[PDB]
Amino acid sequence: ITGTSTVGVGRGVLGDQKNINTTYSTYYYLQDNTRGDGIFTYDAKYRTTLPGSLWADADNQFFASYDAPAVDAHYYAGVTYDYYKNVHNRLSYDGNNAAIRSSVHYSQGYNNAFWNGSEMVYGDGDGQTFIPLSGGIDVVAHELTHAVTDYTAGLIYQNESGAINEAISDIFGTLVEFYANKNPDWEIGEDVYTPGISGDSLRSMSDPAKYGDPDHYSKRYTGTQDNGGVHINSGIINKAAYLISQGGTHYGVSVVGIGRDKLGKIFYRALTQYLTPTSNFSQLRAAAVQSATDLYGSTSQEVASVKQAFDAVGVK
Ligand SMILES: CC(C)C[C@H](N[C@@H](CCc1ccccc1)C(=O)O)C(=O)N[C@@H](Cc1c[nH]c2ccccc12)C(=O)O
Ligand SMILES: [Ca+2]
Ligand SMILES: [Ca+2]
Ligand SMILES: [Ca+2]
Ligand SMILES: [Ca+2]
Ligand SMILES: [Zn+2]
Repeated sequence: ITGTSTVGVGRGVLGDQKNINTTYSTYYYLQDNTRGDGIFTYDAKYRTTLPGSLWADADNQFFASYDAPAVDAHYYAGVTYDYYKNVHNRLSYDGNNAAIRSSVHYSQGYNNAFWNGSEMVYGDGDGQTFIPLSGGIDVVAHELTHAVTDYTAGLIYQNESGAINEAISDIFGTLVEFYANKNPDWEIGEDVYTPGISGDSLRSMSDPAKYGDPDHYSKRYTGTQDNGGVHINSGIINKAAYLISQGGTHYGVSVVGIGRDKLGKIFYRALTQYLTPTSNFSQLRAAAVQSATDLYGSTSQEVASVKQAFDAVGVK
């Protein structure tokens, strides 16, 4: 759309009030012109046909309960752009300020969200397993980081390379959650998952085993489901990345933490310089040690904490 950039106010999935960047041209659109080539949010109207319609509002006020998932997807996609730009110097997911598209209200009671190769897509949840999935900032950034991986390492979505694909989306989803300072933790999907039960979440980085996922390489899943367990085996990498950041003794191996800024920037470098579409866990260990070397020196503590974390998880 061509029009005048302006600012609206809305309420998100969790009832919080926020200002969002809109574009005025007879209606007010969910089009944000201030970031790259724009951030566009679309109404999928409970269908499965994408993208849907670009979101149009009469008065630039987004307080209807139908509005909520659109306010959050549009807002959080903004924060995520800002994290990659400000922290890593990356302009959009392609590095060239590509436009960022999301659709909300996809299907009926659809308990998932995904990146389809061109766009992000958010279910509303059935009301009991989930509530509308864009209400989670770690969920939004997990999704946007899949676009980042696609343009860079290209990690094939199956077996080990797939699980590394998933861990990368969890890791940067959490770093965006700490970036925004929005009640941040080392869990995934907590703000949106099971509104009935308090204190849980989809996956844990700090203790994957809490939900039954492997936290050590010998406990790797080897069958066939979940594309060879891409959402399962990512537990092993998630635990490594948690240890590098925070520190700890895990299966009797001790790791000093080097914190979350260095974590992200060892991972971002591994991702953009060293990883390839078929990389396995033990190539991720080489890439991460090589990154930390580049950045901090061969006999840094940073290099040493990377080696310990991967030993602690049985990866090499
Ligand atoms: C970040 C998370 C909130 C949503 C996230 N969405 C997935 C994309 C999943 C997808 C793939 C193909 C076709 C449709 C959907 C991803 O980005 O890897 C996920 O981890 N999905 C898992 C876990 C999950 C989502 N919905 C579920 C329903 C029940 C139990 C677990 C789940 C899954 O697809 O397995
Ligand atoms: Ca309105
Ligand atoms: Ca949180
Ligand atoms: Ca979280
Ligand atoms: Ca819950
Ligand atoms: Zn994913």
